[PDB]
Amino acid sequence: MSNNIRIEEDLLGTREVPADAYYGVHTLRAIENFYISNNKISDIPEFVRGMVMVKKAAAMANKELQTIPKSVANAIIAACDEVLNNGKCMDQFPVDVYQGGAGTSVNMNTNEVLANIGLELMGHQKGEYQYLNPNDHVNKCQSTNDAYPTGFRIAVYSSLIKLVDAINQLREGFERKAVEFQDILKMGRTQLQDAVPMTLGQEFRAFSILLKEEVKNIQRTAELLLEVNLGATAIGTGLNTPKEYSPLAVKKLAEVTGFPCVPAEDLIEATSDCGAYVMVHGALKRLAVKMSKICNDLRLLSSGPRAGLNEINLPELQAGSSIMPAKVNPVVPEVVNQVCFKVIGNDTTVTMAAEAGQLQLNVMEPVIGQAMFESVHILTNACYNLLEKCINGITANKEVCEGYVYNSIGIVTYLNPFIGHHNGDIVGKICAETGKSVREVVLERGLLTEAELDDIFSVQ
Amino acid sequence: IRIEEDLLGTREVPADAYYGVHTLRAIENFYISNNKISDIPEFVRGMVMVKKAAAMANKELQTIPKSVANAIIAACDEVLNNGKCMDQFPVDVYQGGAGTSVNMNTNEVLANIGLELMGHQKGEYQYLNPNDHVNKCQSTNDAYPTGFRIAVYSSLIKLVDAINQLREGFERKAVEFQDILKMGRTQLQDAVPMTLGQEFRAFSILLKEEVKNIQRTAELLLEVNLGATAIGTGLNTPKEYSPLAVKKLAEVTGFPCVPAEDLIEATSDCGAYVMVHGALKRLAVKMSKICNDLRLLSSGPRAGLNEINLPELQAGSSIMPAKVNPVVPEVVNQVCFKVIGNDTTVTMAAEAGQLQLNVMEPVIGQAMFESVHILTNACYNLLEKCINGITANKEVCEGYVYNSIGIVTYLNP
Amino acid sequence: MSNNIRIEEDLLGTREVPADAYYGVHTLRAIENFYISNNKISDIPEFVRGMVMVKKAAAMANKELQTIPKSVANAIIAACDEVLNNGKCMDQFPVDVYQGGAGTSVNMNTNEVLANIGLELMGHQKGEYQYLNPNDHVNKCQSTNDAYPTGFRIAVYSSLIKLVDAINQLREGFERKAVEFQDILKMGRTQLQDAVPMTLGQEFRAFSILLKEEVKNIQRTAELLLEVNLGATAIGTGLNTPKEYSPLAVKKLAEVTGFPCVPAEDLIEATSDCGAYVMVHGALKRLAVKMSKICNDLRLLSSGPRAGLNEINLPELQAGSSIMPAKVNPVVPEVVNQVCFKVIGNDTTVTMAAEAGQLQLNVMEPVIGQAMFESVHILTNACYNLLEKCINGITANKEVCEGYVYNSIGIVTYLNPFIGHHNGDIVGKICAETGKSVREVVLERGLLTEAELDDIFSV
Amino acid sequence: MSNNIRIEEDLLGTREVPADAYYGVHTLRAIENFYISNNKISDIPEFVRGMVMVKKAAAMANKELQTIPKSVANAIIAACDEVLNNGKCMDQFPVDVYQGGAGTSVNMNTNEVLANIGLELMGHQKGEYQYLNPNDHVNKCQSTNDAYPTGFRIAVYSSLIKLVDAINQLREGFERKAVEFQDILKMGRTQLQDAVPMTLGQEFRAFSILLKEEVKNIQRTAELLLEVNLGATAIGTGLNTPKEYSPLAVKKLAEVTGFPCVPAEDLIEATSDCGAYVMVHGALKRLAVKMSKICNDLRLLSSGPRAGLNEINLPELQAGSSIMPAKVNPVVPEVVNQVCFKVIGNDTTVTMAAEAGQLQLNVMEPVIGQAMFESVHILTNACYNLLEKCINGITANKEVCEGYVYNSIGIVTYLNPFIGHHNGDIVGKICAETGKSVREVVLERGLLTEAELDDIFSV
Ligand SMILES: OC[C@H]1O[C@@H](O)[C@H](O)[C@@H](O)[C@@H]1O
Ligand SMILES: OC[C@H]1O[C@@H](O)[C@H](O)[C@@H](O)[C@@H]1O
Repeated sequence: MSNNIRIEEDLLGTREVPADAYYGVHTLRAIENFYISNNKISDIPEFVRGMVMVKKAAAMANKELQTIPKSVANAIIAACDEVLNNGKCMDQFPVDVYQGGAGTSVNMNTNEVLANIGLELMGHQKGEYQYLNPNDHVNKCQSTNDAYPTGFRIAVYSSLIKLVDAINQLREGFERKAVEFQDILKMGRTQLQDAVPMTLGQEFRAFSILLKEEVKNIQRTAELLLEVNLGATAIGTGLNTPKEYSPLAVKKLAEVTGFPCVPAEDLIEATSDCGAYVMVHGALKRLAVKMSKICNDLRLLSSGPRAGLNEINLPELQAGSSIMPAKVNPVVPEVVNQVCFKVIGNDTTVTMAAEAGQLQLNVMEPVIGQAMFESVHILTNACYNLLEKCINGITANKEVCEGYVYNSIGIVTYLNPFIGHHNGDIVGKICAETGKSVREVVLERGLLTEAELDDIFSVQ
Repeated sequence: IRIEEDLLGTREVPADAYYGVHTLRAIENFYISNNKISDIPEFVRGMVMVKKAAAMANKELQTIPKSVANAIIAACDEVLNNGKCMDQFPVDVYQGGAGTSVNMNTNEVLANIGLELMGHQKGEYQYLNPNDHVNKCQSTNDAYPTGFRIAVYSSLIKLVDAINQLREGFERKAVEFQDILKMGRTQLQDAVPMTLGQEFRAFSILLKEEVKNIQRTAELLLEVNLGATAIGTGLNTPKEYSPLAVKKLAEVTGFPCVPAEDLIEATSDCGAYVMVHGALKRLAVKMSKICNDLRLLSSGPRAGLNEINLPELQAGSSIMPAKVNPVVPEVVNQVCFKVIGNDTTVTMAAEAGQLQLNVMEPVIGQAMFESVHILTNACYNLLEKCINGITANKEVCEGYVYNSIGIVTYLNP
Repeated sequence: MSNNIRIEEDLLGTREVPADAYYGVHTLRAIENFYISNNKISDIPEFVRGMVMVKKAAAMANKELQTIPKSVANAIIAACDEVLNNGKCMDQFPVDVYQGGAGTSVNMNTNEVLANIGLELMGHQKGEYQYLNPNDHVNKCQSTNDAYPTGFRIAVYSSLIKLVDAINQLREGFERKAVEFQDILKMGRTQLQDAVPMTLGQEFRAFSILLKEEVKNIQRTAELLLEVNLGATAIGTGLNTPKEYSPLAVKKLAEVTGFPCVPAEDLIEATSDCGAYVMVHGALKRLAVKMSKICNDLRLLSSGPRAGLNEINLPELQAGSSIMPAKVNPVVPEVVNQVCFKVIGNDTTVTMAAEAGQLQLNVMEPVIGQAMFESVHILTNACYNLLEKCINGITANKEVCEGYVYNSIGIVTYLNPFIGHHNGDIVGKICAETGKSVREVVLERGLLTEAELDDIFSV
Repeated sequence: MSNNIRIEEDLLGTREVPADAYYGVHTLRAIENFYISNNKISDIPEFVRGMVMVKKAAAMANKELQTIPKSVANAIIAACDEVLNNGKCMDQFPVDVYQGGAGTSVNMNTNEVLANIGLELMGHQKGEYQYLNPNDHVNKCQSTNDAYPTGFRIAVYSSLIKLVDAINQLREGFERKAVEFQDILKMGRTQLQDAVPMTLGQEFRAFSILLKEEVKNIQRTAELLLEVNLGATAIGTGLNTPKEYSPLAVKKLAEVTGFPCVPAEDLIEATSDCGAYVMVHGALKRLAVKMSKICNDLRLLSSGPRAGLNEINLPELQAGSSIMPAKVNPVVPEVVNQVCFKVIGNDTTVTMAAEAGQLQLNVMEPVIGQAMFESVHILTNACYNLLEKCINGITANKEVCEGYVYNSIGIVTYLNPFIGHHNGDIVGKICAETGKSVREVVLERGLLTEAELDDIFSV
């Protein structure tokens, strides 16, 4: 600590930033006014890149309009690359995820870290002497209100992409299972009550179809993010950011990201409570209620062994109950229900954040950021988890399943056309009286013959 | 009274009542709220439309006797015509079993209405039987979800309109105050200036994009069903029936009905609902936001950031004028609160799926409609008695941009 | 439509009010001002009897204080005494449950009502000529800033009193069922995976006891409400209500309601709502959270006849298909499931309100109020419907239940001392590879005579 | 790194655990089995230490009754104390915070770590050198059902304590500003309109009146955590841990922790879901609310200079504005709002989980756990954050705050008992007409004297 540093000045005096540290003062200061969590701007989905990309785009746009020097500019776009590549300058954003000011402190860190990389690429000493001053260069023709969210938009939108991959990955794990159990008679349960014969295979594609729609909805609600904002202005009208610049900027932005992003709804209201995040997250919450229930079924479908819907079998990952062999805890789905619940609850946050909008700026965006990011993150692993650890090892107990179908009283329906509806009923009450089955009542009443009898019952 | 037959014995239902035994029994079993299906945002009208659509189908498919099939759609038209024989839906909004009680009720009300329009005595007289004929090739698992999706689709058309009107109020002021300077504020700190007029246009635009979202999502309801599934696949509707029946449901509701993705999960929880309630929540977030500012902008006289004089609706400190309590933008927060809270209810509900069916459709129902109602009303209550009567305060609005501490931003050169 | 009306006037000019109508000027205006939904101040859980009591109480302390005339004080309360009872003259409180103005709307509604009702009894013609001024004589030494929350608190409390009673009738029902089924054996099961043998009498005792701690949690948080504020806040310590009054009023308010009312510790908050609300509604949400569990169980235990768990039979009361008795819907628990999610959903509606605090007053108290009452009310009924239409007549299925234990793979945990743990560890394993019961594998191998086996197992 | 190992065995198989790893196959297994977040059981509020504190009390009772041999018992509790000697052997708990098994994975994690420190001290090798056994000894007359819950509360009871210290360290800064802002007048707003005069001093004290109540609730609410269930049930009563061990070990826990650990007022369903949780996190939800409210007021009462409120001024933290100065962003009050929002969000997560209870056991405790902790952590650091880089050096622009109180026509009120209501009205009218203050109006409109007028306005 204290050892080998660099003294850097600003509006608020001179402080000695940690030498080698690519983050400058503004950042250094953030690292002290914000101490809530241990989670700092460190990514798995994106954001840091989301920022450096928003810069490159802004950079290569500035050089075009010659708003800034081509000498400094190509250093800035290049600088980006030293962070995009293998992020040969990554995790230089030590600011707590929790931070105030709608994210000035984040655009400020991105600027700084990038400012030095360029400078050092230009062979200069970073820090004290900035021949590539971040402000009038790295962040020229922009402001947090526009540069901050567009970074968050690229990010989330790219995080979502990763989420769908995972979702798809988990779907084949449902499909392979369907193709596996395609012909094992299970009887459904509406309101828990039995219903009408079905195959477990059909139970399992239902899941993959269920997530297929989650994907449909996700990638759809995610396009609200594409309408990025770069080159707007704090309040009304616009500073000189507005010009043929703004569009040229994102035109480069889309040239980097590779996302069909376009100039936002327009240049008014914008940042003021923009809840396209209420929607994109609102999507992540849907996956929650869904995946959860998907995990809710498995846990109960694989309920009590030797005493419960013993239809399937989740992989024993924990320790056997040797002397009390009665167990195989539905562990993997449970943890997923947890993430779901968490996911679900993160909604309630972001909403409050959006509701939090006050006048010409809604600062609570960063809370929407880590909240948003959190869900995409956990869901993904919650998906790979169930996938790799759970669904791939489930296997039905054909016997008790098929036997669920042949012991119901609903199967008398399939006899009705042959023994007359009225006997079917008398066959069904008896079955619901003697404790027997439609296969025995029929056989003790002398209604059919086994050959005949056992020439039907196998679904449709 | 008249005495109808039902498996759980013969219950007797008051003769003038067009519903039937199930409906009757379902009024005793479920007794939570005071509110039965008190549909303001269409619902029942949606339910009847579904039966009327199933009838047209059933006929043009030879499922039931042409006369009965016609007796049906006929009864359906007496209900829709001007929302007539309505009232026969006395089931609590809080009920059970896929809202079976709502499907059955509609079946039976249409029965006695279709009956009389044949000279048959009401109720029990079953030449035109409800289940066999009105509910033919239909089940709770499928009719019910659909009347809900369509009902909701229409309340949302009415919603956006209402919203579009509020929009009007803003883009009215927007052009009104337009000529009025004002000092913008980000983080409540003083940013660069803008015209008080521009402030309101953003409110419109906000709502402009709100609409763009509410419809955008509402169209997902169009993926419906009629004659679908209890389990995986689903019983024998899968003939001309369903698509033909949705084709029917289309031309009737006027809405572009479409047969859903595939027969496997639908009534078994629908993310479409969470999503549409979602759409309704975001609108509640921004509308709430818009009103907050409206209260912040019309704060304490002289000593309290005053830029727009909001309407006055109650008392004035006699001894000395000193208030104009933002009573209306306030009530808009209150609603948005009730709407957002419902997004939890719809969440719990739309997550409690039991294997092959969600039994909580009704609660998502009472939550959806309820939230659509107050919101729809909200937009108006703000419109008529609030924004339509908002007057600026120029000298003050401009005053802030003139005594602007950092005026030099442009005065650099 | 406009069939004969009396003329009244507020600071905002004149208006015409239905003569009959006791809800004067303000309220008439108020009715129009907000067109959110039908439900007006139609509080069955007693919001009016609250406001009326707050006024009856406060008035008495103004007579004892001698602020207003005895004769008009006697009428504020003489009138109050009326409105109360089964809930007499109290009908003229007609403003939409969603209403800005922080409750002035309602505070005035009551102010007026009691004046006119009091004037009718004063022989006076009521109306315009107010001999009990809704403000200068009723609304004396007060303000919404304290009257509204007081009534609210005072109201919610009594409403909660009803809730617990209801909840206990449900507790009594689960009880008698714990007494009935007590001798039925069932295999308890953690994480859905089988755990160990217990009586289906105990599971119901878990229910009553759950609720038992749930009621205690309700009436716990409840009494917090009793800490009120009558005539004071609008900024801090309060306006010129001091001396006897404020503490004396809350005191007399205790002589009315029948509640151990205490003035708040300080008096610099409340205006900006109180966490008591989130707290009490917390108990309501918790209650809802627990009732859900019970019903999800109730449903789970009745799950599918002959193809579900099939332990308890929820009494049938709806449908009926003869040919296929492979059914019987858990409809009543389902409904309670539904009243929960809503009450749970109201925890946000209240929350978001409490948070909406601005400077020295939270202007969203009424959306907390209604949400409050909705929760506290629907829940209560949610109890009786379950009790009366479901649990009060559940039957179990012994042979099935008991057959879940007698056949569970690990019941040899008590034969081990007799067959030697080592031997047991292989029986309970020979069972899994066969499906056979413990007895069978035991009996086949012959490690224990049917007698020295049938003469041991229950507990 | 993966540089060395040792092979342990369980019911499933043999997986070689690290030579430095005091955990066994289980933790290693439970490390792989679940992998959702990048937050394993780091544990900054307490958890681990509370967990070792339970395993320790357990032994202090097993030693006694002798369910295990005095020696090993001492090796166990010796293992405990090494962990607790300042929070030494803490890093040995790598399983995630998101985890199924309902705590089987945390339960064993502890069981092993203490098992290893135990025999190791005894002079035995780390690894399956079981002369102490996690299960057979450390977890004697214990199970996930009672160890994980009871412990979890403990680790949270102690944590919330560190919170009341935060919220109090905060209360101190607040009233610090109260005692300072004494003679600082202003206008208390209700519904954002200028209501009545006061001193900004009380304002900050109001904030504290606010926080102190939170603390009280939290003090009350934490109490619930004390009802522990160590050495209890299995399904619907009690396996064989029940005897004297049951309320003895609780006495031992009470001792080894100091907290008045009392046993369940009964014994069942508590493990199947205790509502004390929904009530505690709810108290934290309330805290985040009223606090966040205050934060929001701070951002308001300081708003934009000469174009916003500007009553009090906040500390400059961010490198200011260069070209066009006119800002002092509430960068911190901002963050406090953000955390508050998460707490509130962590409340629905706790509810949903609290709803996810199934029959004889709730398995969503872990998430209620990771949700409880996240909240107690950021709330504590918020109070200190707020208190340290903001509300410790706030200022007041006395003149404008007095500009406001002396501004609004409201002030007429007190000159009213002197000049007469009638004269008090013209004054109110004139100012309304003109745009002058009650001073100049009562001035030119000859009524009072300079002295008289300045002889009263400070309150
Ligand atoms: O990372 C970009 C993409 O690369 C492709 O090769 C993979 O198939 C995708 O899973 C991945 O999302
Ligand atoms: O009188 C018996 C009780 O039965 C319940 O069903 C009613 O709802 C209560 O109001 C009544 O007190």
